[PDB]
Amino acid sequence: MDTTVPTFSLAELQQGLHQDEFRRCLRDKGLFYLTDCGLTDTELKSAKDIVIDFFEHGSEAEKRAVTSPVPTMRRGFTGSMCYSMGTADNLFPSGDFERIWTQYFDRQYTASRAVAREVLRATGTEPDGGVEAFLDCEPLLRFRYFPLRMAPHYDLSMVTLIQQTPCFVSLQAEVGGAFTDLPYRPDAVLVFCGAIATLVTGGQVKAPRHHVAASRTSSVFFLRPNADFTFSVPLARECGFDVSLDGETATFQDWIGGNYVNIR
Amino acid sequence: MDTTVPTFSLAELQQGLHQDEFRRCLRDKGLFYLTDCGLTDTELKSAKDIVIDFFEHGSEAEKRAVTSPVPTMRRGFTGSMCYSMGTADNLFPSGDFERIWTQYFDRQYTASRAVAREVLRATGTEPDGGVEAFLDCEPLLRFRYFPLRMAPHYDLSMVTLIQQTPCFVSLQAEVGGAFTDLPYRPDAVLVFCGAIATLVTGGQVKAPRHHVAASRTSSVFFLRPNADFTFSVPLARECGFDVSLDGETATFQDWIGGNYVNIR
Amino acid sequence: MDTTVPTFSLAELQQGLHQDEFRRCLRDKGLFYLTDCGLTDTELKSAKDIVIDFFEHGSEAEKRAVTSPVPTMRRGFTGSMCYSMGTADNLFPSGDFERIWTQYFDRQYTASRAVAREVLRATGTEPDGGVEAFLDCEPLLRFRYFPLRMAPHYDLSMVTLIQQTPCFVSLQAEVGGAFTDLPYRPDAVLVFCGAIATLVTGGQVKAPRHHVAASRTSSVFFLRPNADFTFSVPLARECGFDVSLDGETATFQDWIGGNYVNIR
Ligand SMILES: O=C(O)CCC(=O)C(=O)O
Ligand SMILES: O=C(O)CCC(=O)C(=O)O
Ligand SMILES: O=C(O)CCC(=O)C(=O)O
Ligand SMILES: [Fe+2]
Ligand SMILES: [Fe+2]
Ligand SMILES: [Fe+2]
Repeated sequence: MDTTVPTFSLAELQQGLHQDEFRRCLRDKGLFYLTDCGLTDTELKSAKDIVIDFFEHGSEAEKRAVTSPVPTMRRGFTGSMCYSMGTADNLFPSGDFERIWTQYFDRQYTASRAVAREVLRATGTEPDGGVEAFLDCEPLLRFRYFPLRMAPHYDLSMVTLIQQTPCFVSLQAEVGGAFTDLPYRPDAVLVFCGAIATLVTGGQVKAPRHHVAASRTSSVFFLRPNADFTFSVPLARECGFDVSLDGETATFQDWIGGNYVNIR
Repeated sequence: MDTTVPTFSLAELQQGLHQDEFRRCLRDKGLFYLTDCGLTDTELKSAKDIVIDFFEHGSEAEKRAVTSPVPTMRRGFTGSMCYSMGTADNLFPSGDFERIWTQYFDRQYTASRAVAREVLRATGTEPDGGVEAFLDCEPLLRFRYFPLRMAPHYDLSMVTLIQQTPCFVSLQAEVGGAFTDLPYRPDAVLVFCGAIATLVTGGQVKAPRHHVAASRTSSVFFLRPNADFTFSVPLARECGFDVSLDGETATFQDWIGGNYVNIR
Repeated sequence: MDTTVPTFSLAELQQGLHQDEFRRCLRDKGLFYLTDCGLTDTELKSAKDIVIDFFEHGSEAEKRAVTSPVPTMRRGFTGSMCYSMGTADNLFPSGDFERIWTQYFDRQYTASRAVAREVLRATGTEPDGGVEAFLDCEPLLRFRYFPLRMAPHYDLSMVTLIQQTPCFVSLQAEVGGAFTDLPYRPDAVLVFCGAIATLVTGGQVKAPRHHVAASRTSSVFFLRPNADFTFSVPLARECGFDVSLDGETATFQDWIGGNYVNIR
């Protein structure tokens, strides 16, 4: 096996091309760069700049108004600074910021659902309840500015898309038993498959561990299922999930609990 | 905004005074000193002395008899030594200790419920099931002797009351984006608002992060809701809670799980 | 009390001998060596050698085929290397490996159930649903090669059996308020009582904290209850469990969640 992190064109995957290669990548590596997905440096610029500006020039009063009463980093500002958002209940410092970041979020959300749809297609997977219900989920977008820097872990998402700005290559993932560099690619977004991909496809997809080594920024978009996403308990045990679930079927909520857990 | 940790007289809050100031403090800071609440250095002395004595002169056999089979630090002795207790199922080394600490616990419990009642009043909050059912809960008292010393975090309680004995100021909380000193006050108790206050009031109360920096002792009283405390799922998502709960309403148990989690 | 880690012969415990001593050990220490249980250095050799061989000579392709898509360390290979297995859904590199490790697992499983049966007998405990249903559970076997090395914690199992290969004594447990050495014993297996023993017997059994200090190998076998193991909520609170469970009875799943948690 070649320990290279492959790259796939989204348009090409949708054309039905490179299926075997794609399947093999999902199974043995669980990560790849994605091109032609509506996400490039061009998008990352407007959002990065305006939020970076906010981090450096926003008054203490402005940041307060966009900070949640509970420091969960789910929405708004968080003091490595962070800015998070989802499909709703967002906190935006200004109209300009809102317009830019709402557009940026939608683009990120569309590419994530699209690539995930391909992950389901390539593995011939039909989630309980159907593909669409599964993909119209609970994504979370976290933009972080970093002026190890993050312990090893795998993501519990379906897929996680990451856009970075270069410094030194900080992001690293395990490939072929070794931590491999995952540098910026102004033309592509980095896709990490998470535990839910592994679970929903019956173990056809690997969820690789990764970490941040020790300025940079990272835009991390988690495509997370709904609390009611349902799956087979026996099948989960067949691919490595050490579940303590009574019964034949269970929901994401039964497994993870009442609060989203993004990494592990 | 003034980054000063304000002080409120409980008797005064009950008189209906300083309401706007109080509301503003809860919202922007989530912490304050509380005076006139039946808790002073005078109470802290008897309990501190007798437990300190126990920590320094209790035989290994005496400490065993007051140590739980599972080291959960929920009740009894724990080897920074600790002594914990609740409304029942307590472990007391002697009759004198019991009389002193039972009285100390009741005083702490009464002040916590009282201040919490005011927090609910100021925010015009009526918990599902009523105020009284909500306040007659599952508090936990932990006394620790310390011969960072405790990582940053916020409390998942409704409110947490802390009485300390000075050394250097170890306790610190984030106020205005900066960790501020929270020194002893023989005349007052320090009140931290926890995540449940934020949740029950619909985001009207902030749960500030805090930590212990690097001898001292601290008496920490967590006022925690019952497993059945119920709340609106949509409203929880509106103020920052990244919940994975199916449905419109949920209980504390659905959210946190089957074991109390005090900090996060 | 003598802070010595006692040793019990399984055959002797089954004969009904040393009952008071046994009861006292469970209550005040929660740990002991177990002899005459079908587990000696002789068994540990075949399994150790063949797996050690695999760790040092298995190709990257061979290790991949025995590695789970999700890095949960529940089954198969994990890069301190580890090899895990349970009653089913196992990943074996070869027929020889399978035959050796299946036999090794069954031996470990039989001794664990046997000693646990004695723990239940000595404390006059009858688990809800009966002894047999309780013991036919969800064990997990983890073999680790180590070329503090492991933070302090107690196990959430019923009992945990450990077989080691000496180096320096790395394994240590708290006995009498002090961390005591727990060296290899080619003739005996080390038994740690876990939280479930404490819970099911109503607090008659202690779950001691332990840790690994800073090459060696350890074969750790967790005897874990089923998701549906049921217990009394009031009784759990009586012996130290800080539960947030509504109702009179609860299952292991209600308490721990949808994913097995082995230590705490
Ligand atoms: O900052 C990065 O590049 C990675 C972040 C990451 O893995 C996460 O947030 O899970
Ligand atoms: O020791 C202190 O002063 C604070 C303790 C604390 O924050 C806690 O126990 O959550
Ligand atoms: O490696 C050892 O000897 C102990 C391991 C242990 O306590 C565990 O896996 O819980
Ligand atoms: Fe990640
Ligand atoms: Fe705290
Ligand atoms: Fe352990």
